[PDB]
Amino acid sequence: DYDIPTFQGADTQKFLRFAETHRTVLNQILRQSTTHLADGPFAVLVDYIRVLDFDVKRKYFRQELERLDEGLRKEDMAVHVRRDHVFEDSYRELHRKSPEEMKNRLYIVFEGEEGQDAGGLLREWYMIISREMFNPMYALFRTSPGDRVTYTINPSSHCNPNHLSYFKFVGRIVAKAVYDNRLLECYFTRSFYKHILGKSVRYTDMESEDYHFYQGLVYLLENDVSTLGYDLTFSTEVQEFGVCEVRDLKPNGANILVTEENKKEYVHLVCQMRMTGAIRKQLAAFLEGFYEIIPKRLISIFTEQELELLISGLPTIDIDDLKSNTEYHKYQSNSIQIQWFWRALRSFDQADRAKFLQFVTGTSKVPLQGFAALEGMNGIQKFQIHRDDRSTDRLPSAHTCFNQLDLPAYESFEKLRHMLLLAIQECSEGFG
Amino acid sequence: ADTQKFLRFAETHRTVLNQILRQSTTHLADGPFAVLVDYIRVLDFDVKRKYFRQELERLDEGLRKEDMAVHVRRDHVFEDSYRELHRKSPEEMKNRLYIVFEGEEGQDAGGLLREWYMIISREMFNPMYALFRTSPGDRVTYTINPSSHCNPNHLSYFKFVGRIVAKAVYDNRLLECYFTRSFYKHILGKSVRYTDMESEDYHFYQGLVYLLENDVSTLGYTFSTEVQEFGVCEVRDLKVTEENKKEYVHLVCQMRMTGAIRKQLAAFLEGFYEIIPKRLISIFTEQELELLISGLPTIDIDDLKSNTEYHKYQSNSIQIQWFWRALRSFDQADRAKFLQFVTGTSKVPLQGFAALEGMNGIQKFQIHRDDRSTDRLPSAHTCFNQLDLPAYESFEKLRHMLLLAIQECSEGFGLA
Repeated sequence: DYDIPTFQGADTQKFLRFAETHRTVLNQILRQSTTHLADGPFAVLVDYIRVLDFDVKRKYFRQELERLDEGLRKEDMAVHVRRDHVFEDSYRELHRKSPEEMKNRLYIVFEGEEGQDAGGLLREWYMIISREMFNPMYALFRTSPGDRVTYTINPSSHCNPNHLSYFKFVGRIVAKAVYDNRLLECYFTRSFYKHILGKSVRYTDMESEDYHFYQGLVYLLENDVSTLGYDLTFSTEVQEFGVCEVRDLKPNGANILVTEENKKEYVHLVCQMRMTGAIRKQLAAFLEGFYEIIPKRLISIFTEQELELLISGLPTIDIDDLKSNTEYHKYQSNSIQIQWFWRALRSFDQADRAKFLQFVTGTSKVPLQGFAALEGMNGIQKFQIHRDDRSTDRLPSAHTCFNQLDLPAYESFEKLRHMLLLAIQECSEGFG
Repeated sequence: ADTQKFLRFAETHRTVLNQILRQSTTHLADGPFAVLVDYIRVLDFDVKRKYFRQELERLDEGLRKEDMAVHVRRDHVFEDSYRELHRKSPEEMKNRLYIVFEGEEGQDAGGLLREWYMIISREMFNPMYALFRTSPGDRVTYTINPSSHCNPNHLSYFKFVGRIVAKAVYDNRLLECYFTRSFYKHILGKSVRYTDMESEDYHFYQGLVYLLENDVSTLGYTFSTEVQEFGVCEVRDLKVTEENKKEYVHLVCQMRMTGAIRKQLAAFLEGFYEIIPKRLISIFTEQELELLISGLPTIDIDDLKSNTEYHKYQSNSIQIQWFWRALRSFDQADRAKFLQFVTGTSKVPLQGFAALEGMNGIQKFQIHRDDRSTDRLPSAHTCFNQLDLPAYESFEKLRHMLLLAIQECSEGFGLA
């Protein structure tokens, strides 16, 4: 099933056997049933699957998912909706269904409309739902201030009296689309995909959600705590459901003072709280609906960048269009680092190109009107590359709210490609 | 070339998988990689060694092991140990030995047991017992002495020594027993290749290389060879065309190697396999079995580099810089496999690499340039401690090729 990449005389037959054993081993591990495995031993197997290419992991994902369908008697299931009320009608029709029922084959029927191809109607239906779930009138999701086209949970969702039930429904629909192997135009924030994967956010995630709070954190990290006229404690204010409250980051955080040894830890904890604190119940509802269909441990083989690609698909990126609409600061278009950069980017496969777009823009969503219409925090903001004048042993940094790449003056092409390629991959949970 | 991309993938796959299996606190069958037990032959040495010792403990778990005394004389350890242990049962041999030297001070039993194993391993090879003899080519490696029949009770002794080697493995205690590569193949039930003769009968090997490379009409000369078993000479039938040569060379080499010692081996293997199941030991290669019994050596590469000779190559040749870079990048097991590949053993000479011994006396490690096409592996000739190294185009290619050459077993590039 799974495929691997690709001497004279007696050595050729020796190599082909060597080559076949390696493939046999890989395939046997990936074909092996994992349903006897607990979460601990399964996570160990994930440390191996995680290193494989995206398409291999997607293929393993779909294999294991179908294995979870054993013991099910799948039926065709009708979803009756009105073209004017698709979202609320679909909620009524599906939100009380069981998880097992949701694995049935949906066929949509619009009230009193001419019978069309069921397959296309399902595609049409998904398209409408993915759009309406982000409609402000339901107050479930809101755009991030930084990246504009990405969404996360609206903390003021309690205006809608049924929101918790609706968040569970929306989580169910996202999982159902993945299950049905149908793409959605739902583009969430990087941090939101982390929530699904059960990963903590970094302070860098704050930049596109709450810009000024992010800056305060960077200042705290880069300077001594004594340079502040105020003291800090392991506690922060959170406004859940319109009710403000001071929650402790760690067990006695209100009496614990923020020292230099505590800074990195403080920043880590406070960001987690601010990001998920005002939305913890809406999020828990969403994840309940999601994990009902797609187990958490199973989706955890993907990285936050890849999960988006799983849900929304792999895009085709017109690099010429991007290059035509790139601005340069300190660098010029003909600077050696820039020529290397474009050569490196073109040398990336489809997945890594997408991961790069995610890395600098905050999403894999390509603007319909081309990269001349790339949106940022302050309006239309073209992709821009700045020279990083610090030492050349750091990775390229990004600031997605400006669609900005900070590129050090690397000494060689081999170094630039290697460093850039590392930067676009998943980051660690390290506090620094 | 697409082949090098595959080798690059394969090493990544090797490194990742094995590293996970090393951190594992589970048995391999109980864990998530349980499917691999059927492909245990392909994993790294230490991983197979962990599996080996775990499986060994699991199969005897139903046994109630007690402490067992062995009474010997410090001056007569070998023959006394034969008396105390050679008629004992396999289950008795799986008990915990504690040694008592006749009329000597009671010491730490763990330390005293390590001293008893080191002394018996040195005495197995004493010519006075006429059980083993050194190979002419590699000098420091041993195999069965065909003239073992001088003592008529020898088959009983071959079984005893086989038992002691296995017992040492069972007890997880290392021995200073260094056999020939061919001998380890015998333990694993593997056939020898014509290349193996080079260190056993140099002149015969030359005849075989000539026969293989040239036409049969260039000789002037049947599936039979002379064997001197038990001092009694005989021409034994193996089963001579150009089409049959492949077959002829294979059979005759088997015969010259195993013909005069076939019963002595069967006795040794009987003794060995009583303690250690054959299927379990067969997960190792001929190279690896030695490392299991004798341990992984630590190699001072600086000492080796200081005593390396170069022919056609110079010390500053780019392939030589790559070579040392490749060797340094190898883990302990692969470094050992390299030492085995070019010298014929993993035993580091006590007097340093400046005293490396060869067929015709003292011979330092030497690297020659192989001027033939660069699509072949590095070749070795262990009786000269010689590495034949092609002028490889890149470091990545040289390293990949060297790694394949030192891991090669008689079943190909790693066991099939």
